[PDB]
Amino acid sequence: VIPAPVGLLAELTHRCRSAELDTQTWLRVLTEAAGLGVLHVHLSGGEPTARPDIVEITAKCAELGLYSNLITSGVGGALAKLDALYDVGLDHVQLSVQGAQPQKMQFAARVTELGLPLTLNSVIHRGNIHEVPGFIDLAVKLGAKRLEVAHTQYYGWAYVNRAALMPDKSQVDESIRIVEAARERLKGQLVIDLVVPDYYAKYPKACAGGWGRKLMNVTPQGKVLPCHAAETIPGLEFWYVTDHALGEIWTKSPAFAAYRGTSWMKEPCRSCDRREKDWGGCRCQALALTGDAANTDPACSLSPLHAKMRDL
Ligand code: SF4
Ligand code: FES
Repeated sequence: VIPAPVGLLAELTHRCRSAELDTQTWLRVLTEAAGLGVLHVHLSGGEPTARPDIVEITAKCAELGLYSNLITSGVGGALAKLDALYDVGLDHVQLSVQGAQPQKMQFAARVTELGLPLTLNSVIHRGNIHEVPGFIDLAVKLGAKRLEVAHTQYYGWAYVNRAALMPDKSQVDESIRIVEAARERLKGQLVIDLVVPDYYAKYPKACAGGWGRKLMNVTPQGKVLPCHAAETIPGLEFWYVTDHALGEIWTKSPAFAAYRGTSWMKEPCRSCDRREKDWGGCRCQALALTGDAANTDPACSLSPLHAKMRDL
């Protein structure tokens, strides 16, 4: 009844202090993740290249057949370690291009020069959503294979830093025409991935496929979260990889079990057809916008607080 995980977000550090895990503990987590069935491993955190053992960690992903994605800013010593990371079998690179930046270009040019698939990532909001054409030209200029533009904080999970920062319905309708025209314009050259607030949807989307249903986030100290923003929710018992095997955390840790399945649900989700399709929406949005994480996501039209959130 409990599904196998597919992705793993490894926050290796918060650097750009001394409480970070040892190399051997990360190598164990990667091994246990492959044993559970994880496919993708996102090497990130603050700056994953700041780790001295970043090459050995990347090599273990290749040794275990895990698809490694280096989520990095591309600044500082990131370019120095790129050649070694390529040699050990780094599968993919994701450069957050939010726009000093000259050295991001040198890192990006070297990634494509080695033949690695590059993905520019950028966070868009009401202020900088007019910059989407500039991001499209940059991705083509650098020769990236993919371009991500998302109003959410972390791609995959549906959570925002603030509500007033979100873009207009007019801006979303505008950013569809820009992205769709550029998709046809660059069918084979670039892949464009847009994530924006759905102002026409009556029902919400499953956040990361559902709580405790796909992804794991592992903090630098070894704390395992069902999502990046899960520490927002109070009363959750997170387990550490230093005290349990990853499989026991995925299946038995109270933080993962808390909002997994449908037994936790309040109305209207508890008596709803779509309860096992979107899983009540996003827990963190519910908490951040209603005060209780077990509430229905206000993004849903059946939420009683949808009338207030829509006016905001
Ligand atoms: S009510 Fe709960 S389950 Fe039914 S749609 Fe709205 S969110 Fe998804
Ligand atoms: S971000 Fe949607 S569940 Fe935590």
